Amino acid sequence: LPDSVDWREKGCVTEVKYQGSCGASWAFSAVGALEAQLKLKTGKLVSLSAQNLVDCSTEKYGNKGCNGGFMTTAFQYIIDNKGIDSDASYPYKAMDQKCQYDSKYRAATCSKYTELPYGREDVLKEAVANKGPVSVGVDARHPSFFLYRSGVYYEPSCTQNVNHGVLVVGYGDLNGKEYWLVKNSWGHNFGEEGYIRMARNKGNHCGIASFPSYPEILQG
Ligand SMILES: CS(=O)(=O)N1CCc2c(c(-c3ccc(Cl)c(C#Cc4ccc(Cl)c(CNCc5ccccc5)c4)c3)nn2CCCN2CCOCC2)C1
Repeated sequence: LPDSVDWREKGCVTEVKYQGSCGASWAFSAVGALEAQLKLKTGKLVSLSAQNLVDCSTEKYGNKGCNGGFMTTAFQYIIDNKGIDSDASYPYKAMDQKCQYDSKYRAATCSKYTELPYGREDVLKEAVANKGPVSVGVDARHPSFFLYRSGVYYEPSCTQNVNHGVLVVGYGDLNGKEYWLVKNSWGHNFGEEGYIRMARNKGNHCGIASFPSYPEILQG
């Protein structure tokens, strides 16, 4: 295991997106994870369509578009559907729409997904290092999360119950403060150009290791 990981250094992470007034964090978290796999497997980095997920991964997957959902079942949709469109072809409108999936513009598939054990920050570290970015939920409801600018985020009021989907794109230790490098979907003016470093190995802080999952694209 490397001491630090940052998947942006390997070109596996697309630009930070802006979810706006639609509670579709689950979709951004899922596409973020698959984007990294697509790049790993083909060398091409392309933004995948969060909107495709909002419109099409619905009641069969327990998802409710702009009213929330789950990364795991998002990946199952991609599996069942044999594909997801590129963001460019199926752009993001921050509102529920009719499903307009078009196989003509399918940019990625998903073979399977893996859910990691609850609260196991060691296992999360291993997956981030050896597999790629991991979809996770965090407890982001606290005012300190909204005001986060820099440093390593630690909120004594955080719980292990999650309420916002994000993407772990790495980890490190900022001068004696261990962190997870997290890509949010609140645009580049949140945190450090859209990213937040969140406390690592402090008892599953903000439930970051509560419900992790990552997709895979298998080659035979
Ligand atoms: C309450 S708990 O113990 O934290 N937990 C229970 C179990 C769980 C959970 C999750 C899971 C995974 C990822 C995410 Cl993003 C979520 C979520 C959520 C959520 C909850 C309440 C709310 Cl109100 C919201 C909406 N976001 C509000 C917000 C916006 C900005 C900042 C702060 C808050 C989202 C849940 N998977 N799982 C595993 C089971 C998933 N299946 C999927 C199929 O449908 C049944 C459950 C939640």
